[PDB]
Amino acid sequence: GKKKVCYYYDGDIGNYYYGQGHPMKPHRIRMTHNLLLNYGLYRKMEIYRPHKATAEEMTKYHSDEYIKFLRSIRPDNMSEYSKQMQRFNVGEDCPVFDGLFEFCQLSTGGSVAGAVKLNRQQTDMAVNWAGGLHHAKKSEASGFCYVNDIVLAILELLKYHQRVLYIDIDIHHGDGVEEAFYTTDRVMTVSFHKYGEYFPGTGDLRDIGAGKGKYYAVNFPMRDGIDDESYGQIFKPIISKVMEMYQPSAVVLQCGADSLSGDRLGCFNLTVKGHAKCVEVVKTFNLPLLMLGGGGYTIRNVARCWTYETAVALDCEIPNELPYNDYFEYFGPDFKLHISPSNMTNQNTPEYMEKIKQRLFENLRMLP
Ligand SMILES: CCC(O)(O)CCCCC[C@H](NC(=O)[C@H]1CC12CCN(C)CC2)c1nc(-c2ccc3c(c2)[C@H]2CC[C@@H]3C2)c[nH]1
Ligand SMILES: [Ca+2]
Ligand SMILES: [Ca+2]
Ligand SMILES: [Zn+2]
Repeated sequence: GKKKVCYYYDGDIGNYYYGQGHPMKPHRIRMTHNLLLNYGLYRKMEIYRPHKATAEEMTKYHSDEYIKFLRSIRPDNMSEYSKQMQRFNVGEDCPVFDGLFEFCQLSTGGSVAGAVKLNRQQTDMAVNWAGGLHHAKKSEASGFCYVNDIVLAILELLKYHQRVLYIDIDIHHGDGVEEAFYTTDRVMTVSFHKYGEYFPGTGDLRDIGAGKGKYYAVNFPMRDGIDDESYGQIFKPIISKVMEMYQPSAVVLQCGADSLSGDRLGCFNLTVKGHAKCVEVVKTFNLPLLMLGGGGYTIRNVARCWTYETAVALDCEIPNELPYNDYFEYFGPDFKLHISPSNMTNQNTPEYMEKIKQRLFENLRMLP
């Protein structure tokens, strides 16, 4: 039936600024929060302010030298760290900005706190829209991500769950999470992403894991223009087969909204309903679930998407007419919650979708 939902948010998160021209805008998290507050979604959720994750909590995965660097670097002392900046890939995509470490602490704190709440059986679902920073590596920042809150949250869930399923619907391949668990069978990673002349360049359908992790990494490479019909046609059958074969006891779902139509960096054509159908599919399995944010660069659509996915988690119907809110003008000219797909061509033919699904089904037959 209806599930208990715990939501993590710090009111300071929207003030972190990556810099002029940078597509990553933490302000979209504040827009999401304000929109869901104005729809009355706080009446049914337990809202928590995450703690600031310590350097020590982050080193359960990341190297001590990398976390020490993140805790020390600032725009005013950058000149003295040119060597470490190159070593840790801090530069254009992952810039040094005021409060960088505190931003990482809040993003991570929400994910780890949600995982602890799930481990204690005190909630059915935990939501952290500030998390889902899937590209960060053990000793390297990557693709706007510095600390991999997902890996840290999964490590927390592994304290009480033998098998954890990670599902990533961001348009970009979830490389940092896949790499962290590539040689283990205790985590199965499933990523649906655009593949071909696109960041980060990984996630080929032939990348299936290694050693004890062979067959525990699943990648569904897609081309431009995927729509609700095509995505829905493969998501439920793949996830149903993964649930059947792997039998996870907890799930983490990365809900990156850059797979929506009209995204500044993405080239997919999903609507908010099509994207949210993934949340509905996962929720139906009735397993402890951690829902996280991720990409999303047309910020009015990210706020619409995550507001609707929070309503989905709560089993609460909300009207298409947007309520008045602090950012009302950002939702013009329509002031509606749902979006329309564009006229872009879907390069993923129905035959391509079925063929890739069949190759993934062959790999899933190899599980014990
Ligand atoms: C949160 C999860 C997630 O998955 O959604 C994260 C997605 C990350 C996409 C990263 C991608 N980077 C790249 O494609 C890497 C090969 C480069 C090209 C761009 N230059 C600056 C660095 C080297 C990329 N970077 C940009 C980008 C656009 C505009 C700018 C920048 C990056 C910086 C330099 C100018 C401004 C700031 C676009 N695409
Ligand atoms: Ca993905
Ligand atoms: Ca794995
Ligand atoms: Zn992305």
